[PDB]
Amino acid sequence: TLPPIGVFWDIENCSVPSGRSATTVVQRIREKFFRGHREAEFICVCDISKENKEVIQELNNCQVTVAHINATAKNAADDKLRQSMRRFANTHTAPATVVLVSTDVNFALELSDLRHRHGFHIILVHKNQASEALMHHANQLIRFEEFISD
Repeated sequence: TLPPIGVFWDIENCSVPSGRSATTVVQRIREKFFRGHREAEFICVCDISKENKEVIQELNNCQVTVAHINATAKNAADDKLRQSMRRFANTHTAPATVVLVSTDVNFALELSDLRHRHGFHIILVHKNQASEALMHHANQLIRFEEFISD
């Protein structure tokens, strides 16, 4: 009965600032986007050694996936996010919604393919200074600052 929603969070590009709660970030993502959907993916891709340990602890407690990538590796974070989004597109059929929390222009193709080749609704959560090529593919654009302030 419910369409799937997937969240793909590029933590190194949209990081939780010192002092702020990741639990409240997740809670606000769900409150703002998950109405009338079922969660089918929630993945947060980062090098966990570079992130605040309490942030990682809170994500673990939120029961979402913290996919660790050694940052010495290349485009390996971008690859993990692309892989997870392609897997979502191969698993689900429209109607479906994807929330990408990133600023990185290297996801433009993905956003386009998921929107047009799969018919998915695209939500881009981005910090200021986001790639306009990336922004053009989203159905709705939201500033990441809404999730990390009061």
